[PDB]
Amino acid sequence: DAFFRTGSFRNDGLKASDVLPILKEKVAFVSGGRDKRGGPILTFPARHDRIRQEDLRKLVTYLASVPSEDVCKRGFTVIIDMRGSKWDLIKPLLKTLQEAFPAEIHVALIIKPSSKFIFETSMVSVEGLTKLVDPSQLTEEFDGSLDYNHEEWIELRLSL
Repeated sequence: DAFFRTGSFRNDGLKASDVLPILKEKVAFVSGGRDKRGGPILTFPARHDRIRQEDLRKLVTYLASVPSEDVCKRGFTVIIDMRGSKWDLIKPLLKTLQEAFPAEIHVALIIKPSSKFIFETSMVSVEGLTKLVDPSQLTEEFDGSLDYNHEEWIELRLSL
């Protein structure tokens, strides 16, 4: 406590440059898409290289700060694509969000290939997503029409 910083990254003023390697890996992204309530969408697309827990905590802390304060106030819709994956590879993402995500999670929607978290979780089909999110607000992976270029987004964030 005299040399090393420990605990939450909430007040560390993380920038895209602080999380650049994991941003490039596209473990998670904030497309700009909004759910039907007006809340922001945080996406974890289909992943096998093990990631460092601290890198994931920094990533979700940074991504929580991406939407405007008013949009964030409605809480996030988290979309996790589990198609071609397993529960043992999804549960650690939910645990890290519960421990490190500095904003409210309204609901975590898991695309089916249970509910012991502080936020609501729902096992849904890629079509069941459209009940809570308009397809114009969903990216390509979920048969949506929202244009989102992750590499371009990173370059614009680095210019902030």
